[PDB]
Amino acid sequence: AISIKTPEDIEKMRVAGRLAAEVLEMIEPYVKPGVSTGELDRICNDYIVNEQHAVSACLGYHGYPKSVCISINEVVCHGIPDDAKLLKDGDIVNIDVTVIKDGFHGDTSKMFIVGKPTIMGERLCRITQESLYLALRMVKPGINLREIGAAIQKFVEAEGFSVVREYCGHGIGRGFHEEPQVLHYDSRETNVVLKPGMTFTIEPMVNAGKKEIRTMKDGWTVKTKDRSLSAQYEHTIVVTDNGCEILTLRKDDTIPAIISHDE
Ligand SMILES: O=C(O)c1ccc(-c2ccc([N+](=O)[O-])cc2Cl)o1
Ligand SMILES: [Mn+2]
Ligand SMILES: [Mn+2]
Ligand code: NA
Repeated sequence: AISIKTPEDIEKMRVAGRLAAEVLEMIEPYVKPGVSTGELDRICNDYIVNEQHAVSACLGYHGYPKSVCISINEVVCHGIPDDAKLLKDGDIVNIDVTVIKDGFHGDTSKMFIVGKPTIMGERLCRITQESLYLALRMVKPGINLREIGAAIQKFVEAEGFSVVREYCGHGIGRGFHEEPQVLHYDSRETNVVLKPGMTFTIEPMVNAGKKEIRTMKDGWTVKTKDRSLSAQYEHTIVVTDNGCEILTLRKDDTIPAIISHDE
């Protein structure tokens, strides 16, 4: 059931969302050529635990081995931090974070371009973040989630990219994943009219090539079937009386934290 968060819970969600975003702001200086994804994960975990006094919702979830998910280039999601995996110039890397604090979850991720960027890499990431932004600008009471999914897809496909169908955004609160499902493409099964108090994520996964994906034998790593690049950005938001409030905004975001549609 889609729950409406109380003002009190929403504040707890702001706290958790801020922490999740700060993990990403903290890790920035470390995302450099030569660094291992394994070390990046250890830095985030130490920060979450020793500094934020929070916990990673990913650790142990369905047996997931690390504190954050780190996906590089062709890897679509659930990449596993590994000490032998080194970042290099041109890489596009997603670091996905979910922390629990005072019982509530903050879920967010962003792409990082390592060293000297590649134009195609920058473009994929830019378009992906823009697809998230256009969706955020649509969130307000009364709108149907299907309209947002359709808009994300239209935009992405127009750029010659594709949207991954296997994964979606989700309601969030005392639980990591709660109703409703937030598809990033058009579907007849989607009929969710938004209302104030609802909290959920928007996190499109976009492939530069075809939408098809495959999972590696490690049981976790998901890559694009055609080995094209894939990018993802995610934000946790709360629907307000006249729009929405992004709970995981970072200083590098270029969209307002509070979006209002009132005159
Ligand atoms: O941002 C998210 O929702 C997210 C990051 C990684 C996951 C996740 C989802 C489902 C499973 N699973 O084993 O079904 C594992 C993870 Cl780490 O979800
Ligand atoms: Mn996430
Ligand atoms: Mn999520
Ligand atoms: Na990727």
